[PDB]
Amino acid sequence: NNWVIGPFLRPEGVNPVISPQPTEFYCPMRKQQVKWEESDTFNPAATVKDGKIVVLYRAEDNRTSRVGYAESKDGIEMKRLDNPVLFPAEDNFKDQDWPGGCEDPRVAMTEDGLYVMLYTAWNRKKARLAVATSRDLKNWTKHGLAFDKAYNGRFNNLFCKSGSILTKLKGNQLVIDKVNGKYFMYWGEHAIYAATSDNLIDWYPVLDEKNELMKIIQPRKGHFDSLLTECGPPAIRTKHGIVLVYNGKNSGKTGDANYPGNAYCAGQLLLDGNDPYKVLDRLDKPFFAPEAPFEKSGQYKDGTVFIEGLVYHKKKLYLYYGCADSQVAVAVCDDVKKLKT
Ligand SMILES: [Cl-]
Ligand SMILES: [Cl-]
Repeated sequence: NNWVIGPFLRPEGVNPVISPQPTEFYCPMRKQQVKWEESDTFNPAATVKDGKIVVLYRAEDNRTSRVGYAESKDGIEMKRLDNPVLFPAEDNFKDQDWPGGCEDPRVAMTEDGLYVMLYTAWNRKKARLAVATSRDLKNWTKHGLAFDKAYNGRFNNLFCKSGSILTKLKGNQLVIDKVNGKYFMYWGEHAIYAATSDNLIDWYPVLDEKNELMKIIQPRKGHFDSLLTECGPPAIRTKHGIVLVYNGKNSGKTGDANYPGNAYCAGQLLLDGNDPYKVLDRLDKPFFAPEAPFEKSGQYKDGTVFIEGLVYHKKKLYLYYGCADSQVAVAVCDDVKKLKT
C-alpha cells in the first residue's frame, strides 16, 4: 500500500468545523424567509482560491438542500456567508431542482480559473447529476444536467449522483486534467462509472460492448463497500496512477462486521494513469472510518463519515467530510510526495 494517500489525521479538538445554525435568507422559491441551514451542514465540496480554502457545504432547512460557502485561512477556522450560494431559484432549471434543491457538491478548478461543480439536482422524482460553474465561488451559474445531451438524451432522466472530475497537482494547486484530449470523471453511487466531456458541461457516460453503462467497480459482500461504492472528492493523479477516494456503505447483513451496519467508510481505488478504466488496486479495508464522538449521533450510534472534499494547501492535503449525516469535519495529511508527477 505504497500508493495509498494518507494517513489523514483529525486535528485534536477542532471538529466539527461547520455545524447548523438558524441563519435566514429570503428564498425565491418559497417566497419567504427560510432557515436554510438549521438541520444539517454536511456533504461538502472543497477548493482553494487566492490562498484560502473554501468549503461549499450541503445545508438543509426545517426538506430543501442548498449549498453554503465557508472561507478558511488554515483549513480549520471557517468564515461563513449568511446566504447560500446555490439554491433553487427563479431560473430555467426549476424542473430539475424544485423543490428538493441542490445536494452533495464536488468542485474542481481548470488551470484558467473556472470552478466546476458537479452536484445533485433533486425534484423529488429523480436525483440527477447537474453542473454549475463559477469564477468567484459565490456566484454560481447552473448549466443543467450533466447527461442532458448525450445520446439523444438517453440518460436525461437517469437517477444519478456523485461526480468526481480527474485532477492533478500543478505548481501548488489541484487542477482539472484531461485524458486522451478530453475531460474525464468517475461518477456514481451503486457502482463507479465514467464519463467524458469536451467542455466540462455536457458529459458522455462511458458505454460497454452491450451498449450499457460500463461499471469500473461495484459493491462487494464481506467488505465495507457492500451496499454502495460512491464517488468521493475529485480523483487525483499520483506517481502510481489515478487514485479515486470513494465512499462505501456497509451492509449490516452481508458486509464487514468490523464496521457499523448502514454506515459509510472511505476506500481508495488505484487506476491506470494511461487507461483510467483499468483498476490496478483497491483497498480491502477502509482507510478512514467513524472513530470519534463527533462522527456519531442518536441516528448513527457507531457513526458514519462521507468524504467529499480534497484540497492541497501549504504542502498538506485537507480532507473534508460529512460526519454523522449532519456536520462538516476535517482530517489532514502531511505526506504529499506521491502527488508530484
Ligand atoms: Cl485521527
Ligand atoms: Cl467490482
